[PDB]
Amino acid sequence: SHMFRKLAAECFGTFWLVFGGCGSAVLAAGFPELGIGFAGVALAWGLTVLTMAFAVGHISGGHFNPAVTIGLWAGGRFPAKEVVGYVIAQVVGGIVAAALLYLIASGKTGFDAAASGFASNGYGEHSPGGYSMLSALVVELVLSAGFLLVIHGATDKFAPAGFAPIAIGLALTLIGLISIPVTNFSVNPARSTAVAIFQGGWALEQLWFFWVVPIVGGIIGGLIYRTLLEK
Amino acid sequence: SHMFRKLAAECFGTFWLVFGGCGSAVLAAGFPELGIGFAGVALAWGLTVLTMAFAVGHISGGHFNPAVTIGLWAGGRFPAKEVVGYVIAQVVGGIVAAALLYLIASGKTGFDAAASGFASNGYGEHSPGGYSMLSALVVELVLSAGFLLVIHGATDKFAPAGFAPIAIGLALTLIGLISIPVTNFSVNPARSTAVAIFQGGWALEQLWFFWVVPIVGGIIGGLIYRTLLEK
Amino acid sequence: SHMFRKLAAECFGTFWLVFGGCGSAVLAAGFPELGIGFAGVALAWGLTVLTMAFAVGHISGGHFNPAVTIGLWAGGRFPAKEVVGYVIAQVVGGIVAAALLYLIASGKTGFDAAASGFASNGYGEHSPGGYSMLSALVVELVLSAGFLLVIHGATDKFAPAGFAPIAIGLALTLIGLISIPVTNFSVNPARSTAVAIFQGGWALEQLWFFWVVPIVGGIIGGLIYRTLLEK
Amino acid sequence: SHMFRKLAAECFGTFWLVFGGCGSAVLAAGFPELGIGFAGVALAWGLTVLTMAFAVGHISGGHFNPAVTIGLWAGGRFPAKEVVGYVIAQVVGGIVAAALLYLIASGKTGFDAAASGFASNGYGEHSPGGYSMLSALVVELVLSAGFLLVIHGATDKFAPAGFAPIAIGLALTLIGLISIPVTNFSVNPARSTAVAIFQGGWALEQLWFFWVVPIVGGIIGGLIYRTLLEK
Ligand SMILES: CCCCCCCCO[C@@H]1O[C@H](CO)[C@@H](O)[C@H](O)[C@H]1O
Ligand SMILES: CCCCCCCCO[C@@H]1O[C@H](CO)[C@@H](O)[C@H](O)[C@H]1O
Ligand SMILES: CCCCCCCCO[C@@H]1O[C@H](CO)[C@@H](O)[C@H](O)[C@H]1O
Ligand SMILES: CCCCCCCCO[C@@H]1O[C@H](CO)[C@@H](O)[C@H](O)[C@H]1O
Ligand SMILES: CCCCCCCCO[C@@H]1O[C@H](CO)[C@@H](O)[C@H](O)[C@H]1O
Ligand SMILES: CCCCCCCCO[C@@H]1O[C@H](CO)[C@@H](O)[C@H](O)[C@H]1O
Ligand SMILES: CCCCCCCCO[C@@H]1O[C@H](CO)[C@@H](O)[C@H](O)[C@H]1O
Ligand SMILES: CCCCCCCCO[C@@H]1O[C@H](CO)[C@@H](O)[C@H](O)[C@H]1O
Ligand SMILES: CCCCCCCCO[C@@H]1O[C@H](CO)[C@@H](O)[C@H](O)[C@H]1O
Ligand SMILES: CCCCCCCCO[C@@H]1O[C@H](CO)[C@@H](O)[C@H](O)[C@H]1O
Ligand SMILES: CCCCCCCCO[C@@H]1O[C@H](CO)[C@@H](O)[C@H](O)[C@H]1O
Ligand SMILES: CCCCCCCCO[C@@H]1O[C@H](CO)[C@@H](O)[C@H](O)[C@H]1O
Repeated sequence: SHMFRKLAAECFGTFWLVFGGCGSAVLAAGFPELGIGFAGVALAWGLTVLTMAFAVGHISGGHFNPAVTIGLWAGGRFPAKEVVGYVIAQVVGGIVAAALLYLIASGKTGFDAAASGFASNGYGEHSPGGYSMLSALVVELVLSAGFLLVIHGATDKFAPAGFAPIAIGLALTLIGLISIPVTNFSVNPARSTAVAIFQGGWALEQLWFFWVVPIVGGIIGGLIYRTLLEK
Repeated sequence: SHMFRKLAAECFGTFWLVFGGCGSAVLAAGFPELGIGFAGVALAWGLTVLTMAFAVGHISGGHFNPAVTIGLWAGGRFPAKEVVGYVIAQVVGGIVAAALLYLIASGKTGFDAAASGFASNGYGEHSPGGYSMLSALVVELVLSAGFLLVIHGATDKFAPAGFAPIAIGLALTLIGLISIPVTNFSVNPARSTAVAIFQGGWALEQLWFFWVVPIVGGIIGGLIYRTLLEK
Repeated sequence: SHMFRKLAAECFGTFWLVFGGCGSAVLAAGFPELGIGFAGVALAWGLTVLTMAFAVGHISGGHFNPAVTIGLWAGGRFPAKEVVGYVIAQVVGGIVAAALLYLIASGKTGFDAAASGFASNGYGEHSPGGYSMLSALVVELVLSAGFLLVIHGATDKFAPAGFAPIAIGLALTLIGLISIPVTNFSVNPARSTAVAIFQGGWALEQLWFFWVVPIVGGIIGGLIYRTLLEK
Repeated sequence: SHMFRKLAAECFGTFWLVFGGCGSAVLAAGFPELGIGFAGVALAWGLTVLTMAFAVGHISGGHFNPAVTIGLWAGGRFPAKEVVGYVIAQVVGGIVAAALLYLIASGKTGFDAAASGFASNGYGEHSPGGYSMLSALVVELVLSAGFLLVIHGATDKFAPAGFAPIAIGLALTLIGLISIPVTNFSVNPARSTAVAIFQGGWALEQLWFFWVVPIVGGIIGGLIYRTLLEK
């Protein structure tokens, strides 16, 4: 099974993630009177990964996330060499979603990706609820780590075969349930990028945080499972 | 196992889809103060398919959708010959639901299938939130394609056996979470028809869109898996 | 494995159903500002059965419902002789829940099981949203039938082993999503009884409907699978 | 597989439970206009356990709860000797979450763990909706018992392998759906402690209830399965 497809799967996967989990935020979360709120976005998030982990996890591993791929290298599950391909696939996928989405969102008067934020991840004054950078750090580091704690745990050799996608996608929804008000929900650098580019302002100015923190978090989780819990 | 049953399963299946996913919209989505909103409709949608994919997927394949059957032909999974039977079963099932439903909905004064829309799919002025035909196209084409990307992926030879219905039904709920405000949620020509007939106005005038777009989308997904990702 | 336990399982199971799915309605559905609405009740409903189907389905079959047991006899899955034991277990279980619940509900001033309805199932003037008896009939008959269509389908010899409880519990939540505004959600005579006794008024006066309709519905579903779809 | 890890798994597990299920309450449940309400907290709760039962249940058994560990001893599933280690791991894990959380929550002006309650469990005047201590007892005893009824049932020798985490985590969400308005939702002494320490007032004054009741409940469930239903 040639590597062009893994990339293709990681690519489509991450697009699907950014199309659904950001679409929901942008189009449905706030819709007058019948909108899906944070709950529904958190759910949507999980489901993109549930669904695509099932659809192509059996191909690429089903990461859809730079922090996952990296954090998976840290846990000794993924090879050094293949990491850079995934992270690019992942990022490029996300961008294409952010555009098609951006274009879609544009068909309804009122739309302003700048003003509105375009589901871009922020901290401090750009925390959906005004949380400090410190809160943002703790929440993203704790939740990134746990995410990969859950990924490694669920894909453990001894862990019941197949359920992994439920275990993970749901994790993400849980993470969403928790973290939307602090970071607008991230733990996925490809995702913060995809829409940061289109918000094109502060979202681009803080974007680094949402590479650095979740990646380190992903390493911290990978090492917490690999050393402490595994073997 | 004779073909009359596959049709019977596809028939009951699609009815169950249109009864639940449209019922929820019509009866519960907007109910004063405790109603289930778009979230709950999106969920209901997914669940009809989750439940009936489990209940009879083991018989017909469990399509419940003309775009699925067609898009499945495109991925080389379904036979040319059997496609027309499914699409009819699918459509006829849906209609019977739309009526029983229509009759049910009628037992509560106020009811006006014309005025209200009867959960019919629309774009532009009939987009639940006023989206352009272009937005409607992009959203339906992207989401139809992905749907079959997920169906083919989940039913892949190498993909863990049995989980498919969770993988798909949830996908649909996700699609619902995303697309209710743009198209009132479709990717299923049988479904747009079932209630278009009873709305009997603009819903019938735009119905074509919701055959053409999701079908092409289903082909595009079928070909994206079959050529790029499968083998 | 002696029969006293099947009854014990069906008994605890149905209690758990009536404790959770009616508790949610009575205590949480309407709670000021953060309450769980119909959505959350519908979910709770499904989950009682998901959870207890897993917990003891492997013992009794996991019916928790007179209409299920009967409708299962109709599909040729359950033995004639054992049906009466289940239905009693089922009913007695539910009552004990309705009381403990009733007692629990009583600890908060304001409480009036008469005034409020106590989650009792009704039609017409006692339809949560004023639906006609006809609408109530169609909705309960369609949804009872489908429920057992899904139960028989999911527990089919050829259907993937184990997933059944997800398939069913979710069905029920879906049914809840649909039918709360028409019947306050039933398809379970034991359940309508359990709280009808405590509402002690119109709920007792209409209770028959919620034996007759869902039972016939359960037969209609049992026969629809057994004759048409099975073999 | 050395015991330091079981403890480590139970430790991380319970932290993840208290981070997610209490985070959601504290940060998202009430968020203006798009917050996740009781529904979303109930969900979050379930999901922590779903996810971590999958991630490390295959290591420690995956209790994350003193009442579970104890109640599991009562059902003859867990060894006498190992119980005290789990309960400590469990408690220590939770505390670390409550702090990191507490610190996180602090980054948003307004925050007052005293005033607000900090998701601490209470009864009577500290019942989120003013329920009597009696209601609180019945609800916690019924729901603790059932929880372990479901745990023992789901992990039964004859019960389908692997699904257990869905069966349990969902149970908990169901319990949340039901019991948030009566106790602010507990059945987990480690959890009531974790945030009682930080609320540092009445939450510490009633904390005992949320050790005594759910533990006894867990025994009552363990014995109800072991004697009546198992064998
Ligand atoms: C190719 C994927 C990574 C792109 C990241 C965008 C670069 C971040 O840098 C940003 O560049 C913008 C100019 O384009 C400016 O508007 C921002 O102020 C600047 O900070
Ligand atoms: C594979 C391409 C993605 C790499 C990650 C890009 C991280 C962007 O980092 C951004 O750089 C801006 C330019 O100065 C700074 O102004 C911002 O503070 C920072 O958010
Ligand atoms: C994936 C991108 C990683 C970025 C390099 C890590 C170094 C962190 O450097 C950070 O860069 C910010 C923006 O340039 C500055 O404003 C911060 O003050 C600084 O801490
Ligand atoms: C048999 C299933 C397909 C039926 C599609 C309905 C035909 C669409 O065409 C419609 O016919 C109606 C008259 O019945 C008119 O009200 C509409 O304006 C017209 O566009
Ligand atoms: C198997 C039967 C279903 C076939 C698909 C029917 C597509 C209906 O197409 C409809 O036709 C109307 C009649 O002119 C047009 O006015 C509408 O623009 C169009 O929505
Ligand atoms: C399943 C039904 C497919 C319809 C045939 C595809 C041709 C698309 O033709 C469309 O038909 C519409 C309604 O008649 C016209 O109003 C549009 O302008 C036209 O683009
Ligand atoms: C034992 C389980 C079935 C009990 C059903 C209750 C009987 C229904 O009958 C009811 O009896 C009540 C007197 O108790 C009256 O209040 C009602 O008006 C009457 O209709
Ligand atoms: C195993 C015991 C449960 C049997 C089902 C009880 C059905 C109750 O039936 C009730 O009877 C009342 C008494 O006249 C009538 O007034 C009500 O119309 C009717 O709802
Ligand atoms: C499980 C209980 C089944 C009841 C017997 C079925 C006969 C239906 O009989 C019904 O009884 C009602 C109440 O007594 C009457 O008010 C109705 O008019 C009548 O149709
Ligand atoms: C080590 C884990 C268990 C700690 C439980 C806290 C002790 C409960 O006791 C509490 O102690 C506090 C002083 O610290 C006081 O504020 C409370 O009024 C008192 O009741
Ligand atoms: C392993 C450590 C956890 C043990 C459980 C601690 C139970 C705390 O119990 C608390 O004690 C307080 C001190 O008097 C009392 O005032 C409170 O009424 C009571 O809630
Ligand atoms: C895990 C902690 C268990 C506590 C010991 C069980 C004895 C119950 O004792 C209780 O203690 C309360 C607080 O001290 C008193 O206020 C109550 O009146 C008393 O019933």
